[PDB]
Parts: sequence; structure tokens; C-alpha cells
Amino acid sequence: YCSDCGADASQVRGGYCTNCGASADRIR
Repeated sequence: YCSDCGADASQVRGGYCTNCGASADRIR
């Protein structure tokens, strides 16, 4: 998941969460 917004990890692309823009580093 994204720690900044809670979105499912499958919504990450290009080094960012595609929902809130968090850096990849924020995924857990």
C-alpha cells in the first residue's frame, strides 16, 4: 500500500503513486 494515501501498490507507475504523487519510497 501507499503510506501517504492508502492506495493499493498496483497503482504505482513511473516511480510515483498515481493517486497522490508520493515517491515510490512511500510504498510499503
